[PDB]
Amino acid sequence: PRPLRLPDGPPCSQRSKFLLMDALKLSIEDPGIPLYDAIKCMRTFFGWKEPNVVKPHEKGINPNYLLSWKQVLAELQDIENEEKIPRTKNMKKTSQLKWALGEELRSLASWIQNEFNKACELTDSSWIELDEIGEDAAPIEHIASMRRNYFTAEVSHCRATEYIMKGVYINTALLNASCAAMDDFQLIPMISKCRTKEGRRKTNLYGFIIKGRSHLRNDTDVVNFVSMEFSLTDPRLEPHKWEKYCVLEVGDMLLRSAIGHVSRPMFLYVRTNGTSKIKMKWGMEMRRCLLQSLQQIESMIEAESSVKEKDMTKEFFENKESPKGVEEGSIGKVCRTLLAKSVFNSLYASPQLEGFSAESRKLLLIVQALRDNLEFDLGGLYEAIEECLINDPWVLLNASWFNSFLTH
Ligand SMILES: OCc1cccc(Cl)c1Cl
Repeated sequence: PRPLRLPDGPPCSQRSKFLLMDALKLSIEDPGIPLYDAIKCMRTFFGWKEPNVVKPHEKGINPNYLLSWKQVLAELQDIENEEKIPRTKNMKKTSQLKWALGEELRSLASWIQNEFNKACELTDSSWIELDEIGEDAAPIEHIASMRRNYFTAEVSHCRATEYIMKGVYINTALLNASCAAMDDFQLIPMISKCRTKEGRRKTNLYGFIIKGRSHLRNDTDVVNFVSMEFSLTDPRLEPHKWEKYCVLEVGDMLLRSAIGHVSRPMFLYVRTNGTSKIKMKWGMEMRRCLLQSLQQIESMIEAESSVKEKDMTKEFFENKESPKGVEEGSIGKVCRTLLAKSVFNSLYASPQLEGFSAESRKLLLIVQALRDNLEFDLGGLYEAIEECLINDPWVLLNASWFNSFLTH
């Protein structure tokens, strides 16, 4: 039993629907209309400057990406002058937008492991309410509630939880617009809401998307969109990550940092993309990632409870023939690690991931049984696994992880 052969080639590139570790938020402290919130977030920033391309899209029409962003600013400037901010803004159907809206092996790069690491971290803000998890009709039993409270306290601030609510919000807004403005190039703010450690509600703007025409007769029909996302990441440090994007420099931002106050350039990551009804419906269900990882944690708690003939919830979560430690260093880190895996499975869903998960599972049980009991042939299963290792960053990372497991 050898390691999986990972593919040779240029490094894999980002393919998520929105930025993850590289996102940047413009934020207001709240006292519910997306466009109004977006404009108020825009107003908090004074470092805008004339935009230019700093990392061109190698296959796209870069002037059109630039034109599209300048059109967003100009049309928000229009809204500023009208007396009442409208509920929604439909973009002029300009040549640049008509183009942008449509009217090979890759090797493992280090950035996806870094994304996963960032997804497991805690943030300074809470992204869910105390009763966010579950959809029970009846009141829950005392133990079930205890497990939920413990788990929630461990993941409410997790970056992966921000990715969930960000994903829920933008898929809801796009699925709604695809239906409520079928023929419009509607401008759609990318928003999230969170609560600071001190209890203050804040509203965040990540950027914008503009949807194309969306006559979605069935679940697989595709609506195209153009995404425009703030970032402080200079794309020239890892240009292979940004193969699908045109990247603009659009401002300069004053920051507090470990070296004192600094001025940093602000970037806008622009790409054309698409999604479908069925993917948007799954996007709206990403809170189930919280439920799934809770259930893995509970699994787990039961195993310990069955052996000790006593419920082990408190002992498990408070870390009080029994386990002497936690490999990740804390129970919190186990919860956030399981959540991040579930969230990345959703952010990077693919058929290659489905086959890899099902096929690598069979090889794992086989290798375990062999390791356990030693001091019909595997070639067919290895080809089944390795046929999924093409170019997808998340699948390749999981293959790399799988190979460490084979080694030890
Ligand atoms: O307030 C939104 C907006 C529209 C047009 C130009 C600029 Cl610089 C801004 Cl902040």
